[PDB]
Amino acid sequence: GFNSEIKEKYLDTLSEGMVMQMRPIFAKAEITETLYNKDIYDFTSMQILELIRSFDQTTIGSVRRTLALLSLYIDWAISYKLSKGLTNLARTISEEELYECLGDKKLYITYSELEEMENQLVNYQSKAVLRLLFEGVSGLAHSELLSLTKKQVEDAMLNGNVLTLYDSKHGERKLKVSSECLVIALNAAQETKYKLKNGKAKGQTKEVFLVENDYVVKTKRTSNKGDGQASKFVITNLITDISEFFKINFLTPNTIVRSGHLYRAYQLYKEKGVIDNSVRYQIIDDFNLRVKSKYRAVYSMQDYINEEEVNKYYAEELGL
Repeated sequence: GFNSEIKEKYLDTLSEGMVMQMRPIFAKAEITETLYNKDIYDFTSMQILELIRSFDQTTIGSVRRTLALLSLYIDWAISYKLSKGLTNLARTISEEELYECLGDKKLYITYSELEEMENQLVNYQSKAVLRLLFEGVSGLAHSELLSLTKKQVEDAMLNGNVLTLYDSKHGERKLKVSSECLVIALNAAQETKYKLKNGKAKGQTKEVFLVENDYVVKTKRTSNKGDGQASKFVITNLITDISEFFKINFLTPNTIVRSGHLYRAYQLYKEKGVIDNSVRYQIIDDFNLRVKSKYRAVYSMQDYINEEEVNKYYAEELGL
């Protein structure tokens, strides 16, 4: 592409599979290279992030793989003193910064993405809102999530992981969830402090107090609301703080819930080869969704529960 001779020299050293991986990267990089009028090996770290973002990739995994290949090319270029500077600025990049490169095609998250994010989050309030929304504990006005108590979590733990949720408008509803979900919620329901900027605060105050109660989602004491149930704005703010840590713009209660549905669809698509209305029926049943007419909802789901989307996000898991 840009710097044809050098590129092809490096491609000669590769193993064809690697060459098939690199040809598209160099192709899509040509234009950023010609704009900056330099090769990738002289790019700065932020310029490398801008490049990878310009690839518009939908998973943190594909982003990690892309960065790795670029780092290999850069090591190569350093060894031959082609690079102006002699350090691999692609190696100085941190785990959160990669989420900047996730492009804007992305709307939904994969289960592996969820676990990685959770791992990077110091507060159990954050982990909990993410996980519980993923597994379907959202209600109308998030009533099922905001009324959730430690006792409900414990009972579920002693009940084959079946939560009895309370939506204020529609009433009671049962939901089987994972043990990870329940342990995370158990910790969240006992958390007394919340670390600002995901534990990377610069100023004098690093944490703030939460209210004293038995609810999983807890208001902050300063907010002047009661020591009882939290409002929907607490969930909005928790997700905002997460999005700011990872510098991403697609997270919404809706998209998280639907990511859960999509992951279930991926599993069933592996098991049974194709997604159809039986798969969608099964999803309605597993997440025990409130529907007036089953069939109306089955076809209403086709917009996001389909093969195009499952493949789009779960390709590598599919081995495609």
